[PDB]
Parts: sequence; structure tokens; C-alpha cells
Amino acid sequence: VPHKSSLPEGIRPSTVLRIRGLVPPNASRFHVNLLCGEEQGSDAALHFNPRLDTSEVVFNSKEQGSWGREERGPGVPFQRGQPFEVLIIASDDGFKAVVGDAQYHHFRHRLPLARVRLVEVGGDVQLDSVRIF
Amino acid sequence: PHKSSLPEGIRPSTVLRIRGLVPPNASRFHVNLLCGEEQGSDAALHFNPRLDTSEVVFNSKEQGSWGREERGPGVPFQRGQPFEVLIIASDDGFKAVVGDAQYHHFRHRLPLARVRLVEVGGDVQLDSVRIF
Ligand SMILES: OC[C@H]1O[C@@H](O[C@H]2[C@H](O)[C@@H](O)[C@@H](O)O[C@@H]2CO)[C@H](O)[C@@H](O)[C@H]1O
Ligand SMILES: OC[C@H]1O[C@@H](O[C@H]2[C@H](O)[C@@H](O)[C@@H](O)O[C@@H]2CO)[C@H](O)[C@@H](O)[C@H]1O
Repeated sequence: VPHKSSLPEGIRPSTVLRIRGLVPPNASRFHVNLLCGEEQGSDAALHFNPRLDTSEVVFNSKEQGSWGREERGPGVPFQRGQPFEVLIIASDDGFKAVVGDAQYHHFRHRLPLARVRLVEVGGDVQLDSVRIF
Repeated sequence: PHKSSLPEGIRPSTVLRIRGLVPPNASRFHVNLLCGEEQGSDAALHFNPRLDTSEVVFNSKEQGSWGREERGPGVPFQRGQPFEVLIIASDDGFKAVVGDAQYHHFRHRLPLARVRLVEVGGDVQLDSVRIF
């Protein structure tokens, strides 16, 4: 079952989102979104989208209904049927995505961090824990 | 132990991840954020789980003198058992996470830019020390 939780005060630099779970053996894609929260179909400071089906991990933002320029991570550090741990570390300059034991990609901010009011984790993924530190 | 230099220091949003095991005969181990490799160097953070006295002590040290100790709530470590600690450097302090829970927040005494070395030692067997 997905995760959706409010960050009504916003997230500050040095906020750490730790997500642990398992990629199902038949997974296509899942996502981690940091959103405006006002509703859904609204602005995304971070859309982190591992796609097992097309063998890519896409990063993007969305403002006023329009996607920005996609960034892609190096390789796919996820595997169908295998557990994973992701850290998303909010800094002053961007989001550091850590998967497993290594920094995976650094996504510089497009929206101010103060615009993040909701965390959503969904799609083809089984969640063990979503913690905000 | 683990002892590694930080060329450019640590910046806010640095995450230090430590995985290992407390040996069955442990007394104490520590995680230090120090200004340098020399003896008695200043410590921005001294994080000291003490199995022998059933406490977790945090402190700083400047010009040879320890500051006022802080103690964490309970001892989330046990002899013979593995552990995972996160130390998260922010602009306001060091957040210590043990297992699945925020454990203690240690507000900065020394400037963060003075941290140039990370040391993990004492009665601990390490699986991983990673800086993110
Ligand atoms: O940018 C992330 C979004 O991508 C959308 O599809 C992209 C696709 O990744 C790209 O190859 C090309 O076809 O442009 C499409 C539209 O931007 C997804 O539909 C959406 O879910 C996001 O993942
Ligand atoms: O503040 C950390 C240092 O504690 C020293 O031991 C203290 C002890 O915590 C206190 O209860 C009292 O007995 O004074 C002792 C000496 O200052 C340790 O010796 C030192 O290694 C640090 O951990």
C-alpha cells in the first residue's frame, strides 16, 4: 500500500527521507514525489521514477502542470525481486539520491525547498518503511 | 578503527552512516568528528555509547577541555548485536539516528568547517562507514 504524508511546515535543508522496501518481481515502475500538497496534479519539486520496464531512472520537477527537463541517473540500481534502501537528502542546492551504498545522483533544485509540503511513494513497490529524519 | 580525512570539511546535509556490531564483551565505543589526527584535538562531536555504564554520552572538546555532557534517552545498543547509526550534519547541529528512530539532536558548539576528520573506534566491529 502506498505512502502519502504531509510536511505542513515544509522540509529544511538536511532533511533525510529514508525509504526501504522491495521491488516486486514483476514491477514496471515506482515513484517518490515531493509535492506542493495543495492537491494532486500540482507542482513537484522532485519526481524520482525508477522504471524497471524501460531500464532508466528519471528525475524531474513539475510546475503549473508542466514537466521540466528530465535528468537520468547512471544505470538502474534496482532489481525486480530485490530489497532496496533509498536516501533522499535535501540540501541547500538540491536532492542527493543515495541507493544502497553509494550516492546515485544529485538533482539540483528547480522549486524552492519551502514549496515541498507532501511526500508520496507509490507504484510498483512494496514498502517496509518511509522515515523522515 | 575507521579514521578518514575530510578534505573540504563537512557541509550541512552531510550524512554519516555507520553499520557494525557491538562485540559481546564491549565496554564503550565512539564516533568522533574532530579537527585533526593529533592527540587531544578539538572535537565538534564526540558520540560515545557506553555499555559499561549504560549511557550514551555526547560532548564537544575545545582547547583540551570537554564541554557540558549531554546524554541520550536509553541505550539503543546491546552487546553482541548489530546496529546502524546515522549522524546528520545540519546548520543547527548533529542529528543522531539509531535504527529506525531519531535518538538525539546535538546542537553545534564548534563551527562545522573545523571538522576535518571522522573517527570510529573503541569496542566496535565495523561493517560500513559511509559519508553521503
Ligand atoms: O519526466 C517524467 C515523466 O515522463 C513521462 O513520460 C515522458 C517519457 O519519460 C519520455 O521518454 C518522453 O516520452 O516524454 C514523456 C512525457 O514527458 C511520464 O508519462 C510521467 O509519468 C513522468 O515519469
Ligand atoms: O564527556 C565525554 C568524556 O567522558 C569522560 O569520562 C567522564 C565521565 O563521563 C563523567 O561521568 C565523569 O566521571 O568525568 C569523566 C572524566 O571527565 C571520558 O573519560 C572521556 O573519554 C569522554 O568520553
